[PDB]
Amino acid sequence: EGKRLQLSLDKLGDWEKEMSQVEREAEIYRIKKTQPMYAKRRSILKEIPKFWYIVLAENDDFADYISPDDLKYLEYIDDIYVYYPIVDDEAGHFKDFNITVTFGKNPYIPEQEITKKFKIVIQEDGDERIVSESVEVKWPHELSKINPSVIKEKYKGKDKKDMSAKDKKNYRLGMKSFFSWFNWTGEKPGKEFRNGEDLATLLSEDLYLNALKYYIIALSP
Amino acid sequence: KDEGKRLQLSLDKLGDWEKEMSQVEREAEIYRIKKTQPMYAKRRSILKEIPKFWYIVLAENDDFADYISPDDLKYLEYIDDIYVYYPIVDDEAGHFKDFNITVTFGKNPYIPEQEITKKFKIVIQEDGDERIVSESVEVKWPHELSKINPSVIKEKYKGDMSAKDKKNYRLGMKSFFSWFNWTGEKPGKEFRNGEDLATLLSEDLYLNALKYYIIALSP
Ligand SMILES: [Cl-]
Ligand SMILES: [Cl-]
Ligand code: NA
Ligand code: NA
Ligand code: NA
Repeated sequence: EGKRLQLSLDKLGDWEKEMSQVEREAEIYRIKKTQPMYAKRRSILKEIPKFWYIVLAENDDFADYISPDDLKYLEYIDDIYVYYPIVDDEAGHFKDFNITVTFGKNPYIPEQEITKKFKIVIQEDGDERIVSESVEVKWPHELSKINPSVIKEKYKGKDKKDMSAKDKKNYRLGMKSFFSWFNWTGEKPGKEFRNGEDLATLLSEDLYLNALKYYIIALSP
Repeated sequence: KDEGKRLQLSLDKLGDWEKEMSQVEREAEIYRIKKTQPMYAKRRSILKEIPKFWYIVLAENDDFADYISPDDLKYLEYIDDIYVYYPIVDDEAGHFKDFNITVTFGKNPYIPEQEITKKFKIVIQEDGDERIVSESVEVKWPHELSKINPSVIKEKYKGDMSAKDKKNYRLGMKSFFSWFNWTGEKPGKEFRNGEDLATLLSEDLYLNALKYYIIALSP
């Protein structure tokens, strides 16, 4: 009669759950097979001088997210790498990803290696959301005047609006800088780096994957 | 020239890496297809239980109705099963993207019961690219449309058509049932955008059929 529709729908629900597990396993297999190839690519790209600076400076999508003054320091990036921790952990979300930016030896920004981790959280309304943890970054020396962290420690607990005009201008400039993106979490809206999740996806899925193409375009007529 | 030769060497390494990476991605996708096809077989067995599931999915979808003549929809009421099979699983036939679509017609007075399986293959274009082609498959048309069947009219004038027969040829080439005669190597003279309809039936409507069904049965 009509209970057959209900039984078929229950079978479909169980099938959809099993299908989700199967697709997850297949995607994790692909990530595990593809991560070592990108490790090899990282090793090769470290040979090419100023590769990532050229890729980033040519890109307009990237230039929207950063201030023009920041670009000068991005010249001293030796490596951008994306690692999917599902290869090792195999216990969380398979789309979680970590972006590592390494700055080499230069007089303008101290040499360092910054690894920022991003996780996927399912919002109550169905969709996927990117969140992150703040990672400490050694800012360029010339930009220490606009570091929001220094100004925020100077105005500890004092009113959000009772800052000096100079300090407010520098705080806004520093929140517009690329280097405050490392303090982006996604759970303090209006108070963090603007559109941090979009920049994360840009660095992990378009520039990183197609970096060779953007480089070749940047060195062609 | 200190860095020119090393840049060229790095680019050669990157090219070798790109070739190996393409091979790896092909292997991973073949694994995904092999692991996912049996699940879609189980889903086909379950969906054959649900009455007029595919009619609801096809009729509610606006993307699908654009590719066909509206009158064809009347007959799509009597579709009980649509299936997609990727032959890379068993034989490594050709390109791993080859796929076969099977449409089954249930019990109805208007079009004879049948099962039509149309096979699509991928051809590597001379400039590196891929192209979709297929082989013509004979189909038992609904009775009412035999007057406009392009094969019937083409055989009548096997020698410049009459106005009625030319108009019916135009009407039938726009019909859904001439899509089974699509090959992809006769441009301007075949069914329009057959590859797009094939991809829509194989990768959007078929994969997400449950979602479109529930949407079709909601306010
Ligand atoms: Cl990936
Ligand atoms: Cl990925
Ligand atoms: Na139409
Ligand atoms: Na899907
Ligand atoms: Na509706």
